[PDB]
Amino acid sequence: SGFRKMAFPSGKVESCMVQVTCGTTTLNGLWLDDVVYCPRHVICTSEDMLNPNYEDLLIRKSNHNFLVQAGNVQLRVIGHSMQNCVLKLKVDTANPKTPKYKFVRIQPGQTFSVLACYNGSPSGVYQCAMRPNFTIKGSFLNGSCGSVGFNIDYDCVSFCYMHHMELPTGVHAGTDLEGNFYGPFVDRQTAQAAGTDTTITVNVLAWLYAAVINGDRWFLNRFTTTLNDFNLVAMKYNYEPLTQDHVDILGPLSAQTGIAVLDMCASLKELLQNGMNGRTILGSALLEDEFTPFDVVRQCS
Amino acid sequence: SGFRKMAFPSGKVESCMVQVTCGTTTLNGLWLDDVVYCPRHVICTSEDMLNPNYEDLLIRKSNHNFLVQAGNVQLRVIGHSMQNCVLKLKVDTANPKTPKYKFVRIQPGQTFSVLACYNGSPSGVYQCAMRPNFTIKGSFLNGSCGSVGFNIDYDCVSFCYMHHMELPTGVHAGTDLEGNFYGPFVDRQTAQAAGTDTTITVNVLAWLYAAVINGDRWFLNRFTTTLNDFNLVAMKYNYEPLTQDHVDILGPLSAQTGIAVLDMCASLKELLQNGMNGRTILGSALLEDEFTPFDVVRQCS
Ligand SMILES: Cn1cnc(Cn2c(=O)nc(Nc3cc4cn(C)nc4cc3Cl)n(Cc3cc(F)c(F)cc3F)c2=O)n1
Ligand SMILES: Cn1cnc(Cn2c(=O)nc(Nc3cc4cn(C)nc4cc3Cl)n(Cc3cc(F)c(F)cc3F)c2=O)n1
Repeated sequence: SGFRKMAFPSGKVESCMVQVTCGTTTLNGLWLDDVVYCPRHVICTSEDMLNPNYEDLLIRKSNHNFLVQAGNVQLRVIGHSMQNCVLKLKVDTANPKTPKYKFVRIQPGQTFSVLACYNGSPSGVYQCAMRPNFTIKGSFLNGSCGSVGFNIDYDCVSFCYMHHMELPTGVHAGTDLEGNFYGPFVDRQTAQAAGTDTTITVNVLAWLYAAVINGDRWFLNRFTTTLNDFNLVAMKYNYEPLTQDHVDILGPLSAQTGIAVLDMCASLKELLQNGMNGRTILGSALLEDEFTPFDVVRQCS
Repeated sequence: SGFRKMAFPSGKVESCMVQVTCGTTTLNGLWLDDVVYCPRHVICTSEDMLNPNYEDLLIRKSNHNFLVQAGNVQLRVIGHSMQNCVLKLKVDTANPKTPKYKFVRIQPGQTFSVLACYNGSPSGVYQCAMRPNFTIKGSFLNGSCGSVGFNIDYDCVSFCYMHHMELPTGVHAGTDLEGNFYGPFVDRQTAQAAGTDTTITVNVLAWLYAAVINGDRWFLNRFTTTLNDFNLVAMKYNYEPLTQDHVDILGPLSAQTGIAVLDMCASLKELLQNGMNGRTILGSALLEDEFTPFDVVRQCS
């Protein structure tokens, strides 16, 4: 029993993390087969970072301008190119610990594990959700640029996030491994605001099911609600509207607990309207929205 | 910026995890050099688990009764012994991925990373604190017996926890890697209750400092309190009493933020007395006590 924010074991990704230095600018890269992937921001000098023209900056470089270090061993760069906001450095050595992998883009509301890294050295691991506004509420300091986020299915690592920058609100923004930003951001050292966010309703409901599976039932009630009547309440509390396709995804959890989705919605409607009255759900005093239905099924039984 | 429950990268430990089977009973083991460490409970048949005499059970076994599997390769057992509640199986192959390691026992209030594992296969990673009552609020299902908890300093893995059992309240109990239980528990399949718990005051204060470092300041105030006047409030709210040695450990955080420890205590005293009034601290609506001062310094700047 128990329910915790839990990341995937990070070993498969740790073995791929390298340091990339261009002049005096340094950050983390991802070494898969004979290619290192990293934020193209590394080719900026201090005076290029505010308003870079990356095509200009890159044509002015050659392979020998890139220092790649996999622990103590220097990897020799033998080719370089740009794909959107990621730099690809072809190296002379294929990574012998390359896992089976994919580059997948995730949807808002989905979760992934972040391996925070500094100077090519992994530092910590934790779960994150892609917010509806395409930021993530991570934990990152200077030097974390190029840290990656991922999910692991069986033996295959699905890379979904490369960390670029911190926004002024303290939330974090990045790209997929094709270099395409999540959300309306650009890789410049200028202050950029996130759009308005909203709460991921299906995740909250999934978490309430996790709570019932784990014995918290004080919030249940005899009432049911209609899909449209719940959505009137959701709109008032900045929860995203609930659809039948979402009622569908909650099917297995509704079956395990024997609590109808629309019944669980009546509980959520009451919690939103009344608060929690000094009690807790799975050790939290607010409604948690960063667990997917899959996270619940993976962790409960 | 940001503050998250964050585990150590688990790769060094993943490479040590094996499956140990004795007859039909199976669980996880820890393979370091040419020794596998695992809960001695594995030598119990279904009918031995309620009231085992382990010395009896073990003398009735030979090396060939133990099946150890490191992934696909079977490790040959060439010796076996008991140390308290852990079995040590000497194998014919030294683990080529043995990290630099120590066996250390931790104190209540301290944190460690748990690598949850099933059938010798790592499943997830998350942070845990040793509660004052020597349980941990983990996330474990059937088959997790033998999962380990650890901290990593530089390159050295300090193993501090081997998971044994789940108590009826849903909390988890285990031993250090010498087989000595944390808390008043025994490795029998009988229902055992945890003693009364209490809140880890210095961790709450450390977390409030983390919040100030990260820009939550609404809970600060112009007041100070005396060490004894705070402790009268702490005793009323089941917080453990605060000592000068604890004021001392919070020194660096008090210096970074410029907020005196006893000033921060006046904030905590108010929060305990008034609640939080609909606001949050670092995304939580209750006072978090599972971050040590070291966890805060490791993650903030
Ligand atoms: C506080 N924080 C939270 N997350 C981050 C991530 N992050 C980072 O690690 N580094 C950045 N700028 C650099 C400065 C360098 C100085 N040297 C010697 N080398 C450096 C490398 C970088 Cl990458 N930035 C800022 C930033 C990085 C970008 F990739 C980008 F497109 C715009 C930006 F403003 C950063 O956010 N820091
Ligand atoms: C729900 N939960 C949360 N944590 C745990 C940990 N845990 C476990 O994984 N297994 C246990 N009993 C076994 C049954 C087996 C059946 N087969 C085929 N093999 C088995 C191996 C075990 Cl170890 N237990 C119970 C338990 C394990 C002990 F080590 C102990 F000393 C007393 C106990 F009651 C368990 O708690 N399950």
